[PDB]
Amino acid sequence: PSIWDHDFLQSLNSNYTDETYKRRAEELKGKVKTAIKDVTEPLDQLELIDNLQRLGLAYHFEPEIRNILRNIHNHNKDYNWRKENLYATSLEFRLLRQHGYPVSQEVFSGFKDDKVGFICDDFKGILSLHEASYYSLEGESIMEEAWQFTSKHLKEMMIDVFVAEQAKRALELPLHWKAPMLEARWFIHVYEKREDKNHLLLELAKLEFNTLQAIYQEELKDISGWWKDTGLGEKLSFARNRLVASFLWSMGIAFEPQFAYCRRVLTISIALITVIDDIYDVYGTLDELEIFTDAVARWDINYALKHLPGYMKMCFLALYNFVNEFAYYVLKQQDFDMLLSIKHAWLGLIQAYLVEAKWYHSKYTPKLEEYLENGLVSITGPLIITISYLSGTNPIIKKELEFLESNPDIVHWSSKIFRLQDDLGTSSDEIQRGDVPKSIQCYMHETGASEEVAREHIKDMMRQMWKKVNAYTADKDSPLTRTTAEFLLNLVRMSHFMYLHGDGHGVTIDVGFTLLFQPIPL
Repeated sequence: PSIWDHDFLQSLNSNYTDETYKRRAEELKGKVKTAIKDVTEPLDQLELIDNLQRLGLAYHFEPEIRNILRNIHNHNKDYNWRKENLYATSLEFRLLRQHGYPVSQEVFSGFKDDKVGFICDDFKGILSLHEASYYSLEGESIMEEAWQFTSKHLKEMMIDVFVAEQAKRALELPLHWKAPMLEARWFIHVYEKREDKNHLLLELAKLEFNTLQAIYQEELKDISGWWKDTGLGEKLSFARNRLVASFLWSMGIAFEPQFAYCRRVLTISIALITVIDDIYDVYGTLDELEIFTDAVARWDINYALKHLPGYMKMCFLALYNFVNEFAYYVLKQQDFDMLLSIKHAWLGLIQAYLVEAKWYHSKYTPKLEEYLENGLVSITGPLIITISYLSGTNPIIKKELEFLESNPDIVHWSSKIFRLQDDLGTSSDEIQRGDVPKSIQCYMHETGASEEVAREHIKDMMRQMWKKVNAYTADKDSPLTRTTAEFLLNLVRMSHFMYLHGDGHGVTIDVGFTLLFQPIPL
């Protein structure tokens, strides 16, 4: 139900678009850079980075964070550096692994007895180790045991008020699995409640948060009118207005001001997907679905208007012109012709939709692995990273695009996580209604596990697949740059985030409204 509709978006007029605030922000960045210089103790430097990242400010102080981490990496092999502080050792491990520096799981072996496992009673060190454990790689048995020990400890905390909340939040979403800006409002309030806070950092955080909101509202005004012009919400009564919801995804994929064009193409692509998804899952017959798939494969407006059912013509032509204008924009901007690539990615999505439609017609229930092979495409993972790269990169690198098109492993496993996480949003009523089988039902069918156990096993699979993704991310030799890989991971992070605050089983909050439309006072 679209409350935040076109007229609502056009009517907004945030004060923080103004030039005055933009001047105070520059003044504050300067003073913060100076205060950073006076932080010399390593643990204080690590906590500074952690604070910058969770306030949403880190993209403003990138060289300063790079410096701190480079210098801590130089020194962390010194003789008496390992200070046997579980919190400090875990914080350093997280941050260094987050930014691609090698650190061994062996930095934790001192906190662990071979017989009785991990020994620690300090909640602060347990919480930090728990966050660090999500940077594990495949086969790091210390990191796996660390997760087993910390998650067990944190579950028992909820059988002091801030301690319980921290444990609850880390159990439902570790820092590695959340994009920076999504936690920004919560952490800003934690931060200002601190005695030792830096007052200029906090004020910069509130100001940049409100500025970001204003920037997004302007984009939404423009995206909104474009969506109204296509009138899809009018010809098809099922084509609902999911514009704000789509923009929320696009902002989780790429929040920074410079990615405005990326957010625009992502938002419109996702809105079109929800319309197409409806046609393939619900309203179209198989023969119609077969014609639409072919029309996309041919990429031929004349054929499409000749052969498509009436109710599909506008949906097709809206996609067709949107993608062709997308290709035009990139041709004009940087002389790069990516039409074959983008239309290939859309075809792949649509072909995967068809497969699912044929399974449903035959009432076939595939085994999980066969479901996921197709479901990693149909969840739009491969399409979304291709869109994000083509719309978010100047200059587009041919070898990098070619790597994305070769179906690389980082995209394979990220999209599987995405698909599993989305499928966990299914409710028990539909699990027991039983018409269309997804991850949970395929797993139940294949193992005889109950729904409750199936969900738990599927959640564990996600944690294990993130171990592979962590390897591909630290691989300095892939064609994908770090910033390209962040688009992909932010997509996965956004599915983890929306499982908690979305439509389905993981949930009056409306975090979307809170992220986009509700400033932080002062």
